[PDB]
Amino acid sequence: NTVTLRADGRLFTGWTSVSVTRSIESVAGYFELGVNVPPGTDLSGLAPGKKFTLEIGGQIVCTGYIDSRRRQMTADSMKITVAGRDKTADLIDCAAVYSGGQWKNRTLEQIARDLCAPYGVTVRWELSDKESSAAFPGFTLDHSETVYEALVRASRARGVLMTSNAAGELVFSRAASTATDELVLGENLLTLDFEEDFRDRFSEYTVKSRKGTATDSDVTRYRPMIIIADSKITAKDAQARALREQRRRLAKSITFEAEIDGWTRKDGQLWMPNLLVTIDASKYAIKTTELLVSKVTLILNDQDGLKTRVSLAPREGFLVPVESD
Amino acid sequence: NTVTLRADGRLFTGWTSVSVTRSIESVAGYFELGVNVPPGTDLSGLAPGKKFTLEIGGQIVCTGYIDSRRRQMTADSMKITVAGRDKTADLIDCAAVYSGGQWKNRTLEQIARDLCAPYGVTVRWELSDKESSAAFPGFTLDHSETVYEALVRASRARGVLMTSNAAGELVFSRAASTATDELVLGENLLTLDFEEDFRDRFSEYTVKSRKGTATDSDVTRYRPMIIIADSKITAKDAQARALREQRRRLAKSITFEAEIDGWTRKDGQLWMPNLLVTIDASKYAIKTTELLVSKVTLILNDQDGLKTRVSLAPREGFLVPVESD
Amino acid sequence: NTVTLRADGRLFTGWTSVSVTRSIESVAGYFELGVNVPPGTDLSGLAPGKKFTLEIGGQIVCTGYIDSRRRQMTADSMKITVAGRDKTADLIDCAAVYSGGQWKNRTLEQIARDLCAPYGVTVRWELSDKESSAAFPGFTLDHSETVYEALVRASRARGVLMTSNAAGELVFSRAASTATDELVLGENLLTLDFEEDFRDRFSEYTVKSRKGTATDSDVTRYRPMIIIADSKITAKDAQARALREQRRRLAKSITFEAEIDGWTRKDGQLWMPNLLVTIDASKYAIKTTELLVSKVTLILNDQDGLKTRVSLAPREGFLVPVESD
Repeated sequence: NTVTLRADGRLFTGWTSVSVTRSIESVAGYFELGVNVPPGTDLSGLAPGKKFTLEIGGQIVCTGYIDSRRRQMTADSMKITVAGRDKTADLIDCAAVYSGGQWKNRTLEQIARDLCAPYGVTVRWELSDKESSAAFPGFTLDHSETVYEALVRASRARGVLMTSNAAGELVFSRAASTATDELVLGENLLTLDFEEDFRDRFSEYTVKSRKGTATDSDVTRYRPMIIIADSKITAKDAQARALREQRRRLAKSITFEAEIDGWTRKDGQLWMPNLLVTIDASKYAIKTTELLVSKVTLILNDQDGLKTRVSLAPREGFLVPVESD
Repeated sequence: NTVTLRADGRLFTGWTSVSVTRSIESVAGYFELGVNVPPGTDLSGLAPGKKFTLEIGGQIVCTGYIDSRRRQMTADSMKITVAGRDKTADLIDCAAVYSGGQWKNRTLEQIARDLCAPYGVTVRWELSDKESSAAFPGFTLDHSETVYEALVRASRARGVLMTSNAAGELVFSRAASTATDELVLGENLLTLDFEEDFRDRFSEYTVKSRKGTATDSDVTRYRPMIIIADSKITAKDAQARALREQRRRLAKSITFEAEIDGWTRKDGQLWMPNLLVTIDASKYAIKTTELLVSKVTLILNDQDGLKTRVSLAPREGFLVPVESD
Repeated sequence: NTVTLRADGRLFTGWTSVSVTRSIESVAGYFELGVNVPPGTDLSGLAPGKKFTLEIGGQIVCTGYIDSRRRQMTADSMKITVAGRDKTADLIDCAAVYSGGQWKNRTLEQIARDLCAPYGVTVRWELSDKESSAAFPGFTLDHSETVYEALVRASRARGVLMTSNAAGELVFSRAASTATDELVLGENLLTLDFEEDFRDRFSEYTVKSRKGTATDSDVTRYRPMIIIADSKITAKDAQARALREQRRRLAKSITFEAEIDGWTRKDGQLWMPNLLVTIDASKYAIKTTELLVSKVTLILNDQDGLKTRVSLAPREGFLVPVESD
C-alpha cells in the first residue's frame, strides 16, 4: 500500500525508495527510505535521533529512532536517504546496566524487564510453558556486555528466541510451530533460489576431559568437528553446545531465498519473520515441508517494483538448546 | 595542470589515469598513475623501489619510493600502472629500532628524530606550545612495534596529530584552527554528499575500580558504552580515553564527501588535508561551520575529468586528548 | 574438450558454465558447473554428499564429494549450479583423529596415512630424498586441530609441500624444478597481467633473547620486520621462520596472471599447478625465468569462451624451510 514515516510529529510520504528488513537473527528491524526532493524542502523532522513510526497502508511495521540522514546534492537536485531501527536497537548497541549488578530468583522475563527499563523498551513474553519461565537462582552481568549479550546468555539458558516487533518491543518466543502460508511458484512466488550447501555441515560435533556430542544424519560420510570447551562443563552443557552447533549449520546449509509479489500474505497481513510456511515448486520437483521464515525484506523501487524478499530455512535450525550459565 | 613523475632521474608525463591521496588518518600519502604504452617503451625507471617525486604543474605533491608496477598486456597493447607512497611509508611498515632501547628526558620531536633516522625521514615540528614540547622523563620501545605505532603512543601522550607532507617528512601539528577556504555548491563544489550517522554515537562513554567518562550532548537518548581498561589507570587517562572514543565517533558520524572542480584551491595551492573550511549549500538549507578536511584525492580520468574528492568532518573529531604511557 | 560429471553412478554433460580450480596453497581442488534445465529434469544425482568424478575429454581432473546444489527458478525456467571438491576437502574441514594420540619413530608419510585413513583418503609420497623421509622421534596431535593443520606442522618439519590431485589423493612433494612449458604472448598466451608489488616486502626479517634472520636482496632500502617468537626457539627454527616469511612475501609480491587459450598444455595434458614454466612477452621487453604455477582455473562461459587462468610466481617463493615441532 502506501509508505508513511511519522517523525518529529510530522508525516512524510512519497518515498521512491523503500527497504524494510526484519529477521530472527536480530533484536531489531531496520528501514531505509529514499526520494529526490525539490530545493527548499524542510527535512528537520528526518534528523538522526528523531523518534519515528513507519506505517504501510496503515499498520505500523517499525518504531524506534532515526539512525541516519543522508543528503546527496548537485547544483540541480538532492537525493535524501533516511534510515532507522526498532527501539530495541539500543539493547544491541548499549551496555547492560543494572542498579544492583545481579538478580536472585528472577525469571528471564524479569531480568529482561530490568535491563530494558533504562532504554524504555517494553518486554513481550509470548511463552506459556514452565521451563522457559523458571526463575534463575542467580544471574549476574558480565563487565560491560551489552543488554543484548546478557540476554542472549539468559535466553539461551531457557531455550527461547529473542526478537523484536513493530512497536519496538523485545519479544521472547520459540520458532513458530504451525504453518500458516504457502508459497506457490508462478503465483505469489515470483522467483525461488534454493541452496543446499554442505561445506560447513559435519557428521558429528564434539565439545571437549568432559564431553558431549551431537550428530547430523544428513551427512553421509565421516566428518567430525571438535569444539574445545571449559573443563568444568556439564555433560549437559556439552551436549547442548554440540547441538547448537549442528543446528546453526543446518540453518545456513539448507536455504531458500524467495521473491514474493507485493508485501502482504494471503490473510492481508504484511510478511514477517518467524512464520512457518510451505513452498511448492512442483514444476521443478520441489515441494517442501515446514520452512521457517528467518528474514523478510519489504522493498519498493523503480526497477524492482513492489516485492518482498523472504529467506527461509528448516525450522529445526532455529530451536534454542538449553545451555547453563 | 600537468602531471609529472620524476623517477630514476628520468621524467614521465602523459598519464591517462591519476589518483593521489593524502589524509590525516595516515602518515603517508599514496599515488597511482596509469597509461597505455606503445610496444618498445622503456619502463625501467618505474620499477618498485625507485625513488620518485610526483609533481603537478610544478609543485611537488608527494615524494617517496615506488611501491608497485603493473603491466597488463594483450598481443595488441599494454596498460601500465605505477603506485607509490611518501618516504614516511617505511615508518608505517617497519619496526621501531633504536640503538639503545629507550630515551630519558627527550621530547616527542626528539624521540621521532631517532626513530626516523635509520629510515632517512626528516621530522617536521609545527607546534609552538609548552605542553606538546614537554620532555618525557622516560620513553621505551615496545617489542617489535612499528615506528608509527611507537610514535602514536608518544604523540597521543602530547595531544598532537602526526601526518606527512610532500617532500615526505613526518609532521607534528594539531587540527588547523583558521578557516581558509569556502566550498560553494554550484561553483567550485560540484557535488556534496552529507551524511549524519548516529548508529555508533553514544550518550556517554565510560572507561572501566578506576573510572572516567565523556558524554556526547548530541545524543538525545540514554545510550551508554563501557570500555574495560587496566586497573592501574589514572582518573586522567580514563577521562582521556573516554574522550578519544567520543571524538573518533564524532569524526565518523558527521561527514561530507565533496566533489571539487579542478585540483587547486582559490589561492592556487593544491587541495590538502588538515584545512579548515566552510561549506555553503544554502540552496538546500545547508550552511556549515568549521569542517576539517580529513582527506583529499586528486583524480584525473577520461570519464571523471579533472576533479578532487574532499572528505570533511567536524574539527573537534580530530583533537587528540592527552593519554599517558 | 567435453565436460562430464559422473555422479550417483550417472553421467551429466552439457554444462553451459564450468570453472575448475586447483592451487598449491590448498589441499583440495574445487569445481562448479552451471546450466539451465527444462522442467522435469531429474537432478537427484547432483545432491550434496554424492560421490563424483569430473572428467574432461576423458581424463579425470577432480574426484571427491558434491558440496552444494543450487536451483534458481522462475515460472519459466531454472538454473542449476553444482559445486564440489577433492576427497581431500575432508582433511581441510575435519578434526585430526588418531586412535592413539601420537606416533613414535614414524615418518611424515606414515603419520599422514594414519590421519587420512578414517577419511578414506590415500597418501601419495612423491619424494625420494633422505631428509623428507626421516622419521619423527615423536609426533603428537594438538587438541581438535584439523588433519590439514596437523600435517602442515609435520610437513613443514620436513620442508615439503602438500597438495592434492585428480583421483583426490594427498600428495607430498616439492616445487617442480624442471621447466616443461612456455607461454608466448600472442600465441597460447592471450593476456598477461604482471604485477610487481613491494608494499609487503622487507629488507630483513628477524624473529625474536633467541634470534635468527633472513634478508631480501631485492629490497634496496632499510626495511626491517620483527617477528616475536617463543623464548625457547632454536637458532635454527628462528632462521627458518624468518626465511618462511621472506618467501611468502616473495610469492605474493612478484606475480603473473595469465589467460591461456584452451585447457591443455602443448603436450596435450590439462593445465595444473606446480609446473615450472617460462613466459615470453618480448614484445613488451618481458622474458622471464622459471615461474611456478601456483594456481589454475579452467573455465567455460558464453562470454569467456574456453580459457584457462594461470597464476604464477617465483619458484623460490614456494620452497618450504624446515621448522621443528
